[PDB]
Formats: sequence, structure tokens, C-alpha cells
Amino acid sequence: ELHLIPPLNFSMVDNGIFRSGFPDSANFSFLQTLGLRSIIYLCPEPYPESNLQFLKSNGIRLFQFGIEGNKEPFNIPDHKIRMALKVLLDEKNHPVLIHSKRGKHRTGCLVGCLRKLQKWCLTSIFDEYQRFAAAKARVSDQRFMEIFDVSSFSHIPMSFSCSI
Ligand SMILES: O=P(O)(O)O[C@H]1[C@@H](OP(=O)(O)O)[C@H](OP(=O)(O)O)[C@@H](OP(=O)(O)OP(=O)(O)O)[C@H](OP(=O)(O)O)[C@H]1OP(=O)(O)O
Repeated sequence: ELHLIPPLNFSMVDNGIFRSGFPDSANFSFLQTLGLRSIIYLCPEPYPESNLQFLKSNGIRLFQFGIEGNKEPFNIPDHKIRMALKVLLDEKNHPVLIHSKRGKHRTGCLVGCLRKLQKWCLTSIFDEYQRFAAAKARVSDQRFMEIFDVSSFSHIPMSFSCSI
């Protein structure tokens, strides 16, 4: 009866936007229910054959922006986050799942930058980031969001969003 398994740290971010860690075959029946158009994948590692067959069967486009893992206190790639954000803000790509390995750091930073574009105060952005990152919350991830300059994205409409 209970049989659907969302991927690790799965959540709905907004209308047409999801976040998680790395899906495996146990999660495919759940992800099929979302009717995804796109995945934004933030790790450099090649997509496993299992996941590639799932994308092909379901007509899902893979956007890969490979952000190299780093541990505190040693550099979040502004350019890769911004390339991912440009794809995320295009409603033609929705519904879209953002994922990394566990969906805490790279995924957390991309979602936090979306919230800054949505005009959330920093403490509200950090609270949501911390909910997922839990004991692995990094000051460096929040600093990245704190200094992220919204200028180049500020004209992009979000009529997709629940938040008008
Ligand atoms: O605290 P560290 O510096 O030891 O981080 C560990 C690991 O934490 P753990 O050691 O408690 O298991 C992280 O997992 P969590 O903090 O998300 O639970 C993991 O991030 P991740 O989940 O892949 O990243 P997202 O998908 O969230 O972006 C990270 O991978 P990378 O930074 O991409 O290299 C690892 O670094 P290393 O062991 O050198 O490969």
C-alpha cells in the first residue's frame, strides 16, 4: 500500500521546483508521479546508467553544472550556480528537480540564491538552508548567499511562483 519513496532530503521549493539528494531506482516510481521536464544536477560525476535510462524513458532533460565538492574551511563556484539559476528560472524547464549528492550544500546554495531573487530576508533564507543541512550547515554556504549579487537576474519574471 505505502510504496512511494521520495529521494533523500526531497522537498517542494515552489510551483514546478523540487530539491533532493541523488535519486536511485527505489525513488523512480515517486519521481514519475511529478511529471518532470528537467533535472538540474550539480555534481561533476557522470550520471549512472540506471538514472540515464529513467531520464530517457520519461523524456526528462539533464542539465549538469558540476560543482567540485569542498569541505570547510577550504570555494563555491559563482559561475556554475548562476548557470543553474538561469535554467531554473525558465518555466519551460518545469517541473524541475534540483539535486546533488545529499541535497544540502550545492542544492542548498542554489535554492538560497533563488530565495534572494524572491526577496526573502537573509535570516529566512538561512533558516530554510539550515533545515536541510542540519548538523552539516556551513557558514561558507550562507556567506555565499549573503554576498550573492542579484543584479543580473533582477529583471527575470517569476509568474510561475506561488509567491506573486
Ligand atoms: O563535512 P565534509 O567536509 O567531510 O563533507 C562530506 C560529507 O559529510 P559527512 O563527512 O558528514 O558524510 C558531505 O555530506 P553532507 O554534509 O551533505 O551530509 C558531502 O557533501 P554532499 O552531500 O556530497 O554535498 P551536497 O550534495 O549536499 O552538495 C561532502 O561531499 P563533497 O563536498 O561534494 O566532496 C563530503 O566531503 P568529502 O568526504 O571530502 O567527499
